Amino acid sequence: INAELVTANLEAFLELMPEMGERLRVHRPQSNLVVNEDGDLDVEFRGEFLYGPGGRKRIEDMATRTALGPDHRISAAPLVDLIVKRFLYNILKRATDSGLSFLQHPEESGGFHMVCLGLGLGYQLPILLEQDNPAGIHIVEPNFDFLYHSLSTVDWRPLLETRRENPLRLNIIIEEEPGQIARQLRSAIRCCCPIVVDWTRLFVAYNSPLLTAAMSEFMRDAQLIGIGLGFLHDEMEMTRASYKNMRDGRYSILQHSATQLHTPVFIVGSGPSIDDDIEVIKANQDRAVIISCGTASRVLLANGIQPDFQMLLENGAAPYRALAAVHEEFGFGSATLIGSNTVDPRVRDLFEDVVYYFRPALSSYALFSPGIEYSLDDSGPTVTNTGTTAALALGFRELYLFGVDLGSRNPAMDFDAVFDVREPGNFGGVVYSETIMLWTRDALGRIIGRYRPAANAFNCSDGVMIENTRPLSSQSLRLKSTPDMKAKDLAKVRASFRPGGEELFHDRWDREDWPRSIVTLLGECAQAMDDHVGDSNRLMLVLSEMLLRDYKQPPTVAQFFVRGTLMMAAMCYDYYVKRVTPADRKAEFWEIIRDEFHQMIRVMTLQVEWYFDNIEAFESDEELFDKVTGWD
Ligand SMILES: [Cl-]
Ligand SMILES: [Cl-]
Repeated sequence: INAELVTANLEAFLELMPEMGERLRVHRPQSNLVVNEDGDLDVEFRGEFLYGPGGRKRIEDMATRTALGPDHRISAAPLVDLIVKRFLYNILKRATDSGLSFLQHPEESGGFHMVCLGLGLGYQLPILLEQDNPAGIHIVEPNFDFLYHSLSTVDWRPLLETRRENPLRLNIIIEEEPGQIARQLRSAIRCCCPIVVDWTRLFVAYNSPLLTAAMSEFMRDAQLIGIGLGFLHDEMEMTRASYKNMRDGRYSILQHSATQLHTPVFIVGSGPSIDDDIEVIKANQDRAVIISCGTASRVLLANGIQPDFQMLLENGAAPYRALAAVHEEFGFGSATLIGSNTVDPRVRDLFEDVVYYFRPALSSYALFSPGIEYSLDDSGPTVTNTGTTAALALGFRELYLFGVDLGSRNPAMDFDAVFDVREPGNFGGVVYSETIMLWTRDALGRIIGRYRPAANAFNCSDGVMIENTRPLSSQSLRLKSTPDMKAKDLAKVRASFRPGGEELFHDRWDREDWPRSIVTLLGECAQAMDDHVGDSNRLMLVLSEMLLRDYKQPPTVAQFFVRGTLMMAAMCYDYYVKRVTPADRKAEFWEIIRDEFHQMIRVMTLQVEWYFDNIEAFESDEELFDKVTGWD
């Protein structure tokens, strides 16, 4: 049926979405494409019809009727760093001063992304496309037969043609599991253009509990997809920390070990259940490696327990000041510090010896990492993750967790926030835990899982149950190790630390003119705004291509420096331009956006040049932060 259209569509898939095309070419559907009484094409299977009589008209009327209502749209309000704050404040102030105001919801159809939960035979598509003209089109269709039969009914070539320059603009997701649908949708938005989800059209093609739930999930998920890009000033701090950490002096670099060490390791967090296990840790410290995670050092040292390693994840003066207070009160003895390359440079002074690992997904990683083998996965979100992943990377396999509680044992309102969720406890029952602690818990289980079955992890903490660990009362702990074995295994660890000289610093730093790259990138974004002011989707496509595109090659230092700030600015103006009234004065607001976007890029340009000129001279993170903050 419609053989010319079928052939023409099959050709387009084979050309522009080949794997899907190949699958369509050999597919033998179980369902039947039939002409119903209304003369519309329909899908029959065991006497059941997808559309049934008047089904086409119903679905088409829904697409027509839902062009403007907020119920069938993502509505993400815009609240961010100081630069975007200034930008946003200015565009709004200039607009309101000029007599413009902002509707709660847009009065226009539009939005960058369109999400179809279900395709069916695609009767809705022509209408939705004409209304919104989306740049990103994401179709979820659990039943491959429907896509196959849609070759008879949809004009697929103009859709597939959008993949020519950028294949991420059209995604067809053939999945039946809610979990997979959710992951793929998130990934489709995230990879195409995560930041402008505002006013995304949502449409369910046919009735399905699966499709309905996926839409609800996506609506909750949509706001979070474009989060997490680092802001200019934080990237300045990360790179300054790393610069200072590697410039001078003795330090070493962490390296993954191919072989296993048999000395057990005790990973110690700051959970209060530690007081039950202090004596056991003390009685065994001679034959186990003690990894102290952040503030855990206080309780170990006050009880005469010497950490072998002290872990630090966080950047910033506050984590440093906490560590310094512990050093001042007890001293750190012979402990080696294992920290992220972005920890406060003054942390070095507190320790005889310092080893760095390279924390990924930051400007400091791209600029200073000598390679993937010197970084850690799942080193976050907290320092307990850092110690666990560091231990596994170094070769330790028998692990004991202490003070890794990540919650407290179970001991008509006005202020009604929920502070805690009930979770199964390591020693059974229930413990109350917060969201940050569950992420920490999940990262621990996940890293430990990647080293099983060689990894054997015991949790002696009276807190939450952690996957891939076995509960163990510290009274039942019996080790097979000796002090000699421990000394042997520390010698192996120590021998694996690659020393860091100035050679490494210069190799990394001198290979590119950093401020020049950044200023060049900024110039290209300014120019993009001038060339595409007024054309939301094209402008966003152009900025995304310049700033994101993480898959093809890793992000450059320049991209890490500016993408978070510029994309958040884009998110802000994109939200307000769709809502500006009077509608016939929209171009005036576009001019405001263009001009302020330039002023923002100018301020960023000057900050970058000033920052690189003085990167060495800043006495601390707080000096740097105070000065960019006070930028007049
Ligand atoms: Cl081995
Ligand atoms: Cl309980």
